[PDB]
Amino acid sequence: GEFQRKLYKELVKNYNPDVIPTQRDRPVTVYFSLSLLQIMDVDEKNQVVDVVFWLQMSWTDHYLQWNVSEYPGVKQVSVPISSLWVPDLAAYNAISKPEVLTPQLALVNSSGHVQYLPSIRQRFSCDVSGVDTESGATCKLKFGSWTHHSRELDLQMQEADISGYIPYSRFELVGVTQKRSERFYECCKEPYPDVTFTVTFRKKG
Amino acid sequence: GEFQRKLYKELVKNYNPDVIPTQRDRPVTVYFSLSLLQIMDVDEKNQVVDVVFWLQMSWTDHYLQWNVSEYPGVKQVSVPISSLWVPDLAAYNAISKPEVLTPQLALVNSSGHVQYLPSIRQRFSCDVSGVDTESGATCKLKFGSWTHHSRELDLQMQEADISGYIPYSRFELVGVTQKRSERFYECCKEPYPDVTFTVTFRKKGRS
Amino acid sequence: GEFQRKLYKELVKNYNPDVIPTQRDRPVTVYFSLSLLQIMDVDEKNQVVDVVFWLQMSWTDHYLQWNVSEYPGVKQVSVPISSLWVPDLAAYNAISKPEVLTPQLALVNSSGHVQYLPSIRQRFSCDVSGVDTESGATCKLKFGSWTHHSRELDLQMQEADISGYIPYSRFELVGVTQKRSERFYECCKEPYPDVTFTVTFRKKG
Amino acid sequence: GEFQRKLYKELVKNYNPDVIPTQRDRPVTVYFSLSLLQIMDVDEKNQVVDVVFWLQMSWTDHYLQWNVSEYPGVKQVSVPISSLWVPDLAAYNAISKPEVLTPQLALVNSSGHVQYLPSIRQRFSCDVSGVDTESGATCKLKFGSWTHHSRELDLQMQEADISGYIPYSRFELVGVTQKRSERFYECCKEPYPDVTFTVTFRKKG
Amino acid sequence: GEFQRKLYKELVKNYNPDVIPTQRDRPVTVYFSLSLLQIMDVDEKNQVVDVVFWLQMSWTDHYLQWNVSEYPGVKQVSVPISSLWVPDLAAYNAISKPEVLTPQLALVNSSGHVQYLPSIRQRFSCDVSGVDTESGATCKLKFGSWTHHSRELDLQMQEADISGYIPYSRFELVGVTQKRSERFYECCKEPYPDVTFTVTFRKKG
Ligand SMILES: CN1[C@@H](CC(=O)c2ccccc2)CCC[C@H]1C[C@H](O)c1ccccc1
Ligand SMILES: CN1[C@@H](CC(=O)c2ccccc2)CCC[C@H]1C[C@H](O)c1ccccc1
Ligand SMILES: CN1[C@@H](CC(=O)c2ccccc2)CCC[C@H]1C[C@H](O)c1ccccc1
Ligand SMILES: CN1[C@@H](CC(=O)c2ccccc2)CCC[C@H]1C[C@H](O)c1ccccc1
Ligand SMILES: CN1[C@@H](CC(=O)c2ccccc2)CCC[C@H]1C[C@H](O)c1ccccc1
Ligand SMILES: O=C1C[C@@H](CCc2ccccc2)CN1
Ligand SMILES: O=C1C[C@@H](CCc2ccccc2)CN1
Ligand SMILES: O=C1C[C@@H](CCc2ccccc2)CN1
Ligand SMILES: O=C1C[C@@H](CCc2ccccc2)CN1
Ligand SMILES: O=C1C[C@@H](CCc2ccccc2)CN1
Repeated sequence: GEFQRKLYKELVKNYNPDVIPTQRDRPVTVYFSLSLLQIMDVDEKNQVVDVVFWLQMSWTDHYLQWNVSEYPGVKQVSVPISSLWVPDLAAYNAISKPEVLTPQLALVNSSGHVQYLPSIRQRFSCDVSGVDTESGATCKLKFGSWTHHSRELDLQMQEADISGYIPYSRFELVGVTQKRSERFYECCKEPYPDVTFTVTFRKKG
Repeated sequence: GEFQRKLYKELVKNYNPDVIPTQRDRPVTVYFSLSLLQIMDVDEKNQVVDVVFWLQMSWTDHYLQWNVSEYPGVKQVSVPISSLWVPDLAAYNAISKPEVLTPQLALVNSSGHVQYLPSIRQRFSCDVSGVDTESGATCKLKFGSWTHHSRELDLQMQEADISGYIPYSRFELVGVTQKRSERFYECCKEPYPDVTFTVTFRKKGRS
Repeated sequence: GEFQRKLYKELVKNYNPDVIPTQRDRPVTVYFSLSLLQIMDVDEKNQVVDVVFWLQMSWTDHYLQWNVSEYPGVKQVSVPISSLWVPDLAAYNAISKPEVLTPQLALVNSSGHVQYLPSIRQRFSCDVSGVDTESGATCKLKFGSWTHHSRELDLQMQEADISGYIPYSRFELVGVTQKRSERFYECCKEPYPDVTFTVTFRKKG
Repeated sequence: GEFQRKLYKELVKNYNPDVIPTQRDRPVTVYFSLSLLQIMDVDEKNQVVDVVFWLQMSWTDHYLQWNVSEYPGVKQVSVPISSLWVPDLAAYNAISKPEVLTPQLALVNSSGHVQYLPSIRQRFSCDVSGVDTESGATCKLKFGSWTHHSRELDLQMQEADISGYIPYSRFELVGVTQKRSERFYECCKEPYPDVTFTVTFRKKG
Repeated sequence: GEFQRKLYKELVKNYNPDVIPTQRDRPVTVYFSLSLLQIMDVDEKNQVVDVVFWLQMSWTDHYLQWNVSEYPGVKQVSVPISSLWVPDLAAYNAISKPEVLTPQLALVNSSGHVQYLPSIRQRFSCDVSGVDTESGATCKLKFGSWTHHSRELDLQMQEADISGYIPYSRFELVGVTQKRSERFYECCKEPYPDVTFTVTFRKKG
């Protein structure tokens, strides 16, 4: 409506989507979780797993807040992600670019909270040779910021989700785990956090 | 015409295609139907169906109206979708990005009714293991707004179409049903609607 | 060309490539030719034919005309098509997006006659089951405006043209017929013309 | 550096990369050569050859000159090709879009001489049926302007050799020729020049 | 943050990403190294190797420097590579475009030192006919500037890395060397440096 129209004019004014929305040297906290939907394929030769998954990501951008009293009815807006700052999360062991399956929009509410929930297909490097054993194969999907350390971008995970995994796949899901690590590199004194999702699966029968 | 050109210059003036055209607390009603054109392939190993279908979407955008008496002769205009708000409808169970096959333009008439009618190829997760049986395989093509709840974007469904299904495919179309649902999610305050097209089909040569 | 450079500055000024250049209730006539160059492949399982063809499309855009006396020497110019209104021609039974193989330019002369001549590869739905028989397979390649009716866009066809068919294909091009129809739809008062190119072909072996 | 920065501000001023930089009725002479690097594959069923080649293209853009003593040290610059007018050269018998393998930058020196030297992968229509015979298969890769005739764009060849042909492929070169022609087409009163690279090759062994 | 935002406004104002940041008598030194992460596939028929690798590239762009006291808290910023000058490094023997697997961002600090660390998947021409043998197959991945000679772009290599190579690939990484070379072409007075990465590998047994 007219109030959203006006809201967009205001927020866009000096907004720079290339600048991480830190304030007073405090990190932007980014919440992150992966829901595995489908294992599409495994390449036992080239050691690759092909997966479809749902990412849940959220963080606050203080430059995107407003008073609902100034914009009655407007509690949250749908925004193209290209028009706002987004975490530069990399899939560490991807061997293909992500194919984003869903509209590239984020949800923003009046306290500046952003929710971005893409469904994604992507291939990853993985030792899939256990895929026929009862042990099964174990694949790690590792994500983290490519250019921001812990003190700029504080990546945290939220509860994992398996309810969405399709039941009719030829791969059975035996276990999925999530953990947050902080790793140090010779380059820098600050750590870089990453969230790793560990999937254990096997062929049915 | 010269009047159509004047009309673009006005309909552009304060229009933001990123903003859903709700008015006065009222949701935008979006009518939606799918017509199955062809089942291109089934992947029995990976559980995927590859379909070409024609979507009919229409809604009213009250910011896109004009008096015909001011712009005489202009009953309607064809507008690239990137110049107007369009519903962020997503295929919930798709495993590939949609490939839009037709010009990305929408028809808009003087009372702001918009019609966007793309043809699309896309692949969906589906249990196709029964494709070789008499009862066939059943696939749910489930669509809904990715970000807009019911009270902003009121998704309604209109009468389907089977008449466009190509007769020479190796897949016999045994039926297509469509239903609108609406649920609450634990995440959010407002309910969300979706329209699901259920397609049952089998290989003509299954025996 | 200095005069050419001035002509571009001037022509752009009030030009809107989204506006069909009808004038005085008259439809824009669009001449449409298709020259089949090569049948790349047939998929007998999925019922698809993969073709390379040359489209010739011309029409007059009255907003693109100029006085040659004002721009001496400038009789025709070569212009990116993205800067011009172009007919929204759809391939009705295509199952892939068109791959345009040639520079995306159109010729425009001083009376505003545009010629756009892309070479295109594209896959179409087709019953190719008879391809190995003596009768061969028949594929219809159907095109028409997606959003403009007859009184706005008058699609006219030109000579059938088989001369570009490569002679070393494994497919023998029996013949190519063509027809224009004005189809009515329940939705609308006005008909929408389409041109259909019917291609009959068979394996040389 | 600083002089180069100042040069850009001047050069960009009225520059239109959509406008062929002719002058005084005279064409823009464009030199062209092709050096074949590798035949990647042949498709005997669909009659296609997949090649990687090196184009050497050069021409004079008279709007891109400057006095070197006005910009001391600046004798040539690397410019993205999207900023420049470039010849609208097409591969007449390509069946795929060209895949440019190298940075899209052209060298431009102070008298307006432009060199653009892309390495390209591309598939062409070709009768490759004789590939396993002694005489081999002969493919013609034909290039020319898509929209400019002889009197606007004077395409000339320069000599090339086969030095860059990779020696460890499964194909050997039996013959290579490269020639410029000037033909009339049914459409136009003006001749259009082309350059054709004719390669004859066969499977080793 | 507010100071990062003011920093972007300031830099953008005069920055030109098309100008190489040389100064009179000083080339831009560019540091370069390749870490092989995985050999995805070898094509023994067409002579291609498909590899995933991490490039580390750095250089100083004096135009990107700022005074830290004018921008307290801001020691470094993440910048989209498309906003800055980047070395035009080409893969000499690549037969496909690079597929960049990581966010296209570089780290820039207050001295104007730019670090760009992309993960890349790319296919190269290589004689892999020895891959099943004892001595294995040897591939040269050759990189260097496509258009800048030594006195403009001083390409230099740094310490290599094998640590990242995946231990579960079917290919056993035997040896890896890197060398910086300087080559003259008949065309040009000035030499063009390249860094070449030599990989020896074999199928596991
Ligand atoms: C990019 N790198 C850190 C920075 C850094 O290393 C670095 C910084 C500056 C100079 C040299 C190296 C930032 C956080 C991500 C990390 C990624 C890891 O390297 C990596 C690279 C390639 C494959 C897997 C993992
Ligand atoms: C996106 N989601 C609702 C929003 C929401 O969940 C949500 C919102 C905010 C926070 C956390 C979750 C809105 C309506 C669509 C629905 C989609 C479905 O989840 C879904 C997820 C993954 C694959 C298929 C379908
Ligand atoms: C799009 N349609 C006409 C418009 C219209 O139908 C229509 C208009 C408004 C409302 C509902 C339907 C315009 C001319 C093209 C025609 C196309 C055909 O439907 C069609 C759709 C999908 C595959 C093949 C053919
Ligand atoms: C494009 N065409 C000429 C232009 C022209 O014909 C033309 C001009 C104006 C109107 C109608 C046709 C210019 C020079 C190249 C020539 C190309 C060849 O036809 C051709 C067509 C299809 C595939 C391969 C080659
Ligand atoms: C582009 N070329 C040099 C310049 C130059 O040759 C050249 C310059 C001017 C005119 C003619 C040729 C610059 C440094 C890179 C070198 C590339 C090599 O040729 C080459 C070409 C094709 C595949 C692999 C390698
Ligand atoms: O804004 C975004 C997009 C989202 C994509 C996740 C991803 C990126 C690259 C490779 C794999 C997955 C992360 N943040
Ligand atoms: O925003 C849009 C895109 C257009 C296409 C419909 C679609 C989207 C996603 C998956 C399948 C189909 C409708 N509205
Ligand atoms: O401006 C244009 C492009 C031309 C393309 C024809 C086409 C469209 C869609 C599918 C296949 C071919 C039509 N008008
Ligand atoms: O500016 C340019 C691009 C270069 C590409 C040549 C080409 C085009 C189309 C198919 C094959 C090769 C020519 N001039
Ligand atoms: O311009 C660039 C791109 C970036 C990546 C290097 C590269 C280019 C082409 C093929 C492989 C790798 C460095 N500089």
